[PDB]
Amino acid sequence: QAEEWYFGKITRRESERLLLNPENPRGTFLVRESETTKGAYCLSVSDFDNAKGLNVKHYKIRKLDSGGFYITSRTQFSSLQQLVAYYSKHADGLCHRLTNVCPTSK
Repeated sequence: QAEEWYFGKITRRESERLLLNPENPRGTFLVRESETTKGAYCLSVSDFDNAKGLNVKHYKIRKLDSGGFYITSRTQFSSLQQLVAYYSKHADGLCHRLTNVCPTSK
């Protein structure tokens, strides 16, 4: 099951098709499991600039072997939920805090 943020091992192209919906607001995020980089996730957020348009910013979720998950060497969480939940309020490294999760239709 794609639990809100955790869509699973969806490839970049599949994710882009979902994120690049003009009806998506800035802050649309989701975490994919990278098969092209095993042991790593990707919190991909859809940004919006009135000069670039809707642009998907692929942040990388690195794994600590004695810690958990972290997108940047600042905030580190022992679970994916713990990560997104915090980054929803404090972007910390992202340009925009996690606002809404990418909507699917299947």
